[PDB]
Amino acid sequence: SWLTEEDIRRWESGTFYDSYRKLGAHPDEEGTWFCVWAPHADAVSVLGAFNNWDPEAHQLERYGAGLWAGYVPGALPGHAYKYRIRHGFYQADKTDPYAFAMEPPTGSPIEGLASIITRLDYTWHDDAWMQRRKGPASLYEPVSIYEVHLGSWRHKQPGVSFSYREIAEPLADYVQDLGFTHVELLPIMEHPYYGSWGYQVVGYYAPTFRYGTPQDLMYLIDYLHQRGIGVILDWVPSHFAADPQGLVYFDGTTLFEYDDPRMRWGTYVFDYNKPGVRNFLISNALFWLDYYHVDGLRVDAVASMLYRDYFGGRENLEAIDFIKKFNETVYLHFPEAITIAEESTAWPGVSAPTYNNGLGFLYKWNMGWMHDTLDYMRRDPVHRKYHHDTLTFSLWYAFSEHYILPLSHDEVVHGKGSLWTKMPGDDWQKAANLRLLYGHMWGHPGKKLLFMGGEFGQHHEWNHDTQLEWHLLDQPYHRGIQAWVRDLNHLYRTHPALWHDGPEGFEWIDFNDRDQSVICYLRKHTDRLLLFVLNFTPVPREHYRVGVPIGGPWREVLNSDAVAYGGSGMGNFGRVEAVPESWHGRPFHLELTLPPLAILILEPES
Amino acid sequence: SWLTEEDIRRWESGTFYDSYRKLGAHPDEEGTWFCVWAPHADAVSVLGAFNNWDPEAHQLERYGAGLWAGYVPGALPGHAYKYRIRHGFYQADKTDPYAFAMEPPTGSPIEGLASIITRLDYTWHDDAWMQRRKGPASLYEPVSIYEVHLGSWRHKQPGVSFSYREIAEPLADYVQDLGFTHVELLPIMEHPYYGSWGYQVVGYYAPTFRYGTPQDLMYLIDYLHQRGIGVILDWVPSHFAADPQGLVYFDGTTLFEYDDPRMRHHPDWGTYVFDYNKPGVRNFLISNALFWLDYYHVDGLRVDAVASMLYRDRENLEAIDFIKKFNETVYLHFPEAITIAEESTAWPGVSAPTYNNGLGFLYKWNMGWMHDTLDYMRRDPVHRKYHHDTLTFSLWYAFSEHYILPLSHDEVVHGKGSLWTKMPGDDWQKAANLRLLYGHMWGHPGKKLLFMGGEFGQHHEWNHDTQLEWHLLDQPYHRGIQAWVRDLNHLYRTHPALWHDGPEGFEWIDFNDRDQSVICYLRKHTDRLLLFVLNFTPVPREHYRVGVPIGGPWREVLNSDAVAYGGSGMGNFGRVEAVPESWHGRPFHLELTLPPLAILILEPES
Repeated sequence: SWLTEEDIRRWESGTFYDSYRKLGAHPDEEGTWFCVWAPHADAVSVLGAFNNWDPEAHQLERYGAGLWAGYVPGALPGHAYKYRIRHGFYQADKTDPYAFAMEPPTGSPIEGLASIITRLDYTWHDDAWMQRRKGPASLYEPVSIYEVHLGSWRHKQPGVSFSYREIAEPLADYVQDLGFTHVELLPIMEHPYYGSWGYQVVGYYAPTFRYGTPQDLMYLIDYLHQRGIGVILDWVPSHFAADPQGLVYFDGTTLFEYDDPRMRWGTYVFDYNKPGVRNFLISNALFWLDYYHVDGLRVDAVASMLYRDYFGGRENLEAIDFIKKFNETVYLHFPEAITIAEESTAWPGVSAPTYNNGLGFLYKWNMGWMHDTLDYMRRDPVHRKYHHDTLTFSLWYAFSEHYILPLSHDEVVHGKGSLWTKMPGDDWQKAANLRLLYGHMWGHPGKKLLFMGGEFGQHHEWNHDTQLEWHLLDQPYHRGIQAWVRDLNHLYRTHPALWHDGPEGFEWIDFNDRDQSVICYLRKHTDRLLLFVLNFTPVPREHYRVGVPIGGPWREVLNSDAVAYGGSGMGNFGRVEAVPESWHGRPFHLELTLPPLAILILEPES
Repeated sequence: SWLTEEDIRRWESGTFYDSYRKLGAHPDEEGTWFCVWAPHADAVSVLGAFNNWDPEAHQLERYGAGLWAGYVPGALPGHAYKYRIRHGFYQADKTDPYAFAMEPPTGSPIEGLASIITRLDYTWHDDAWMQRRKGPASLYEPVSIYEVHLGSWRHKQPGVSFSYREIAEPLADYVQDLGFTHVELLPIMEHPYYGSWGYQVVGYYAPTFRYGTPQDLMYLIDYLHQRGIGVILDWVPSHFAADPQGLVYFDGTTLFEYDDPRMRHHPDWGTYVFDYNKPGVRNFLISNALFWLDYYHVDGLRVDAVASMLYRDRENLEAIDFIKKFNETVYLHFPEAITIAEESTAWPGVSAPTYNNGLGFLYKWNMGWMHDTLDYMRRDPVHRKYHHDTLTFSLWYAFSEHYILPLSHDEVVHGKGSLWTKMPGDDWQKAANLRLLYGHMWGHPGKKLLFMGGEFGQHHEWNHDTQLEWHLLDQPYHRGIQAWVRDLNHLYRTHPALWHDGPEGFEWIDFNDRDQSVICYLRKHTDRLLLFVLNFTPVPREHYRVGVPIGGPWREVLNSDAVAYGGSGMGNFGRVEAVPESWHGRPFHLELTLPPLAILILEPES
């Protein structure tokens, strides 16, 4: 038999988190084994070049739990196959839900995306990374994510993306120069419409064909690890793609869909009640962490799962227990994995452990911060006076979850304007505004995420059909933003005062200068201190006194206005002797000159 | 009330493993608390400048469990103090057993040592290291220990050692350059006799004054961590110093020594041995272990002369249970510490968990390997034929425990001769042999330990009263050996095939070329494999064939006979293509040229 009798029982249980070991296509040297979940199927057959595409050649046999199994001699790696499932009167051809690679027969994905029998043999050379990897313990380490869409990042030539293999070395080299710790990849799972960016997924178990083979993707991940970079994958349990050959009405009935019409994006939601659906999804989560050494999983649009109308009420329990058991299972099997959730409701305890009634994610996107911060900085400096509370109040909500600061691709697309485009004033000020924003984002509590091109201050919105405007890296302002982001990341990676985003890690210095739009705050761990002085107005401020707890010489660690970043060059000497009398209720104070639209980061000596 | 009633009960159970929180001298803001264990004392008094050394000025009060405690206003850090204990008719002055710092009023440690009140506030900068310390998992990682006597390493001026601080940057630069992962420091705990090397200990809780303050040592340990170096401390629970004011007959009776007269005399340690029966002794020792890992962030503790604890000549269950609970508490409170033992008997399960009836150490010195290897290469190449079995049979014992292949200070002393001195022939061949020894030791399964000065092959036995013969780094033969060790450690740090010391990590290629004294073996993890071919004769061998598992281009990753190491320059030169001919029972074979007295390490080409 293909299936152990314990297996079937686990599938009925909903506990088969190894299910990729048995479902899908698994080759031998003499043939391939096939296993399908089709509970309301009266018959199932595998069709392929290996058997005349004849529906009667290899009729899989019905086992328990709606599972079908069969062996086909001569079905070999690199063939395409297809399931012909019969629901009573009607018959239909379907793709493998567990397909490990899918490849278009036509050459165009939106036309056809067929399953290919594949062997997943790959040898890793990332032992050192995987032995030192730290998931949940990363709360006390700097986490700086570079978010990437692979096809859009760089083009080998106009309109043709870099392969997985070919992308590895350019991506690793650039990420290391930036100082980013992780790369977040928009969904890699097989999808027909390239314009979906991967969020409409048909092949959950198949890395997209456009950038190479499955093992090509592992080589990329393997390479990135040896270079010391983490890989977080975007994962879409929220919904499945609307493709007829895909998961939609697999048996001729609702299967991955809700059986009930009333509930169910529409219709193309996963029925989290079904034990098989929870199996399929949770196994896929571990599958990526298991076979591809993925460091983290990021779940988007959690609110669409948590509620039903985004006495039973709005909340969907099915989804919350699945989300909870999803996170529990990940951390049980991979204690150093990372789970990130984006939830646009104020659902509490997203970042909380399940045993405290939380969803069990390690991180939550602080999109409130993103909105508030962005709403603040588009406003003209004359007006930032009138909205001072938008900036300062971001910290009242900054500790409700373990948060990642969320500057994201969604923010720079659909008319929202490039981050650069968003900033006000002439070109010098926009580069200044962008340097200030990044400075404040790194100072603000929480982990940092920046999408491709934000590190240049790219002019145009993200277009998936092209590569980012790397040509702007030649004009001075834009290499300066890049130099600024790198220097911020180097400061971030080294100073432990920035690693602790708990309320302990922050102290207010001053937030009352609404008229001058100035903010002074402290970031602390143990003895170590970092002082942040921020000018959101062009008007340079002279003899601006800023209270500090410790006296003595202070150093100017970073100056947003240094010419190396494209600034006016207005700066403190870098040697600053503290005045022994009070300011802002503090024993000493630093008297500085605040450069235009700039951030000063200052540290005491030894 | 200095002592909680919970404090008294835990001390009575011998379960007070934080006992340093309360015993000894603890400075207050206006005075000092003193707490001493003297169960059979009728009176105990604190003497110091802070009371003009008057014995009736501050008489400690008896609490339960024989613990004495009292407060002295005006006793401040940097004050020297003394306990006056009255045993009936007789009175005696004693040092603090829990003294956290000691200094000699005379300025000679032997003539006198004094307990000085110290405050241990120190602000650490080793965040990244200790959040990433792998400890037990280090068994799967490369561990290369550089064993060091701090006073002997380098002298800042003739006959003057470096301070804890002064040594930090010179040593860390050296250890980083040579690629060792950890440094093991010969006992730094306060000791009267410098010539003891620290193994006769008076002040278990005080780092020796010779190199500076406690915080001075903290800077070094902090410093090395920032540089990525682990620190293992040598720890002596077997015996205390035979010093009259020290722990000998502390309260006027046998206290830290065994009460029984027959038990009191032990052949290696004479009258002074720790009475592991006493719960108070168990506290003092296990608290001390945790104290070093707690306040000094040390990564490991290495226990010497474990056989002297286990036997009395036979089994000492007191010592065996103390040993077991020592290891259990260590890993319970500091899961990423490392504990190492040297045992001169074949006692089983030194490296095994207590729950499997082991002693609970993580690592054991492979002294069998050391004696065997040294015995073999001490002998002349003409004779090595007749002792081939001594070389090859070393691996029958290499997987019995988790082993650290150790060449130590004890080997290079007392007329045993330098490692260099140990090797046969003239200087060229001696240097060749030493490159071979290090070559095989890095190839042989197990972690690696090399004592200071061995890395260049210094001539004279290690003399503690002087600094190493660094001037030999000017002569080529020794500068070559140091380069060879560096390259060996780099290979070790980068190749995971050397990290797994299980039997799975080793495969024999051929061992029966006894006549020509050549051995070939494989160090393999997963797909990765490293081929070691060793010629223990000064005649090079040509057209020597070596079987291989995989056929294809192979590269030569290391050649001991490379001119950079002081060698002939003989070698395959790379581009070695396995010949699809069977040899040594293997499918393919390599036709190699074996240089004189040399080690080859070869990798297939990817």
